[PDB]
Amino acid sequence: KKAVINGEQIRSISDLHQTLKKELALPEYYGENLDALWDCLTGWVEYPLVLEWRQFEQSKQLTENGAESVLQVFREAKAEGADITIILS
Amino acid sequence: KKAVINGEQIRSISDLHQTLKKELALPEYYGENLDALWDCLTGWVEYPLVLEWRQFEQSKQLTENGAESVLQVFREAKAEGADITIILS
Repeated sequence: KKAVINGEQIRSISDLHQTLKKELALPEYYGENLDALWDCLTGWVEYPLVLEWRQFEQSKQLTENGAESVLQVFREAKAEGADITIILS
Repeated sequence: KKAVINGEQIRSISDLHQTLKKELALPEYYGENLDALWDCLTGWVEYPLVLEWRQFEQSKQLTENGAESVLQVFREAKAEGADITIILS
């Protein structure tokens, strides 16, 4: 239901997926890829879901800007329909 | 401090600026343009500011996708430094 990401520790784009896997309790085989996140967003994850991304800045820069694609996947699920709330603190 | 935009009514990109003007209590001469928003974000508006954008979907589509540039201005102010919180509900 509630997920929390602190760009403080996401030193890498793999850090990002390792965190989402636990936070969103994705499946054990989570392939750590936008494709696997989408599918997970479209079938495994249980909504409502409110995601708080603390300090999106760091997590953005310390990842070659690879955090913005992940966020867009979330922003896309919401679009298609998923009940997601995203707090960019 | 707290601003609320409901893409439910932002039928146009001018609706967007008419709303920001009131919600953020921008100046009477607010020119309704990204340039005037930026400046307003960089001197007039008082922080902390928590901006809630309900149903960003509609407000995105029913505006030729012109809502994304506005949001990026806010995402930029935050970047440069502004104390802004963005809830995309």
